[PDB]
Parts: sequence; C-alpha cells; structure tokens
Amino acid sequence: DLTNADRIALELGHAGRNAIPYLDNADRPFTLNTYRPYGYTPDRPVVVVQHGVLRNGADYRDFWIPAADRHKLLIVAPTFSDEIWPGVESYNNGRAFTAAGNPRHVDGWTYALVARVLANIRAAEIADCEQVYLFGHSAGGQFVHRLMSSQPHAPFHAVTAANPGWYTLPTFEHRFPEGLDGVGLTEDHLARLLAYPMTILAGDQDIATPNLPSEPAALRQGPHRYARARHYYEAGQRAAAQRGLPFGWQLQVVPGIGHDGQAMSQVCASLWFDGRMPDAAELARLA
Ligand SMILES: [Cl-]
Ligand SMILES: [Cl-]
Repeated sequence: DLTNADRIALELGHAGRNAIPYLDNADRPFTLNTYRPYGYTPDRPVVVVQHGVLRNGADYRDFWIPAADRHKLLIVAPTFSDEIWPGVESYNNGRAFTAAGNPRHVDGWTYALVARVLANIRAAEIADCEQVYLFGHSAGGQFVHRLMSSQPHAPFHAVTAANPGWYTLPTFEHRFPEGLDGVGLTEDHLARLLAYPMTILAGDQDIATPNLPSEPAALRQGPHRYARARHYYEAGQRAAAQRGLPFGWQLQVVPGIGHDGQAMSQVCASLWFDGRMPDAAELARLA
C-alpha cells in the first residue's frame, strides 16, 4: 500500500542526512542519498547531484552540505551502485540499449529516473520543485548532458555538467553514446538541447592525461577533460549555427581547479546561489 511518494514523505520530512532505498526499471533499485538542512521549507530550491565513476553518492551529498545549510537547499543524490548498475553502460550511458543492441525507449533510460524521483518529492509535498538545479561531475557530468540530450527539460531550472570525461556530440553522424543516432532521438531533441542554457563547467587544471575515457571516440575530442569541454562547446555552437537555431550553452572555465568533485560542487553552488565565481584566494583554498 505505500507509494514512493509516501516513503519520501516519511524519510525526507526531517533535517539531516539520509539514504533512502528507491525502486521505480522494476528490477533495479537505487538509493537517494539526501540532505535536508534545518530551516528547509518546500518553496526552497532542490539540487539533484550526480556522482562520478566511484558511485560515491553519499560523498557527493556531503560536498553540498555547507551550501545547503547557507542557502536552505534540499540535496538529493540519486546513487547507482556498481553492483546493480554496472559499467559506463548502465550509468554514464543511461542503459540506452537492450542487450541485443536495440534502442530502449527514452523513458526507460537511467536518466529518466531523475524526473520521476522529482515528481515523487512533489507528490510527497516535501518540495514544490519549481526551482530544481541539476549538477553532475565526471561520470555524472556525462550523465547530466546525456540526460539533457534525451529527456524533457520542463523539470529543470538550471543544469551544469562539470568535468565530464567525454561527450555525446550534438550530431546524428555517430551512434550513441558518441552521437545521437541509433537510439530513437529526433531533431527536436537536438533543438531543445541546443537551446537550453546548460553550463559546461570545466576546471582548467583538469589536464592530467587511467580513469580518463580512452576509447577512440573519447580521444578524438582531445587529450584531457578540459580540451574535451571546449570541443563539446564548439560542436554545439556549430550544430546550432548550421541549423539557424538559438544556442543557450555557456562554457565556464574554473581557474586553478582540476578533477575535484568537491571543489567543483562548491564552485557550482557559488555560481548558482551567490551569483559569483569564488575569488582567487578561495579557489586556492579549494585547490
Ligand atoms: Cl512512480
Ligand atoms: Cl571507433
């Protein structure tokens, strides 16, 4: 008799950290590692945080605590374990393919779970989800931009993909995940992707050259994540211009920060909620 909304109402009603088992993808549970600050009220923002390759959602949720306490944000980190969601295929790439290599419908992709969880937070009356912010670092920045390529944008007020290891390029020339072909996506998905004011957040010290995506499609985008971020940005610029479409993306370089999900989390919080880049002294503190 309990629904996911009922569960969320009971688990997210009080302040503090939590790890909420969630089952939507009938056979694949995951966890919401959450933080609710004292003084959270339902009108305040919800930040969805996506972990990188380590699948350390609890850690990512912890990185956002100081910003949540200052700004009264509800932090939700959908967490996909290596055991239940193995490999880049299940997490980074959204389980886009069946085992036979045929496309699954986009509402079955791992990405589509974000909006469902949000609808449940709203049905639980925990948050009205008017202003939802979506952040992902590394594998989770791969997840976020591919979510934006494949899913409705209505639930999301702001979206930042930080230091993705490599990118799905905005073109039907290559099969997903290298491009948008072979997965039932349309030119409308592409137009909506291009229009959205997504931030690509790139540390200019993310320039080390083992966990770095090293398949040929990743290598073609550049020697390191910082180069790849610039490559993605220009690819979107060209895709929009060849189509005469509006282009909403912003490339935001972070000076002196490398591949550091905690630093990139605090920079993102600063940009979104303080309206500013931290100063050099702060950035040096974070580095
Ligand atoms: Cl549901
Ligand atoms: Cl290839």
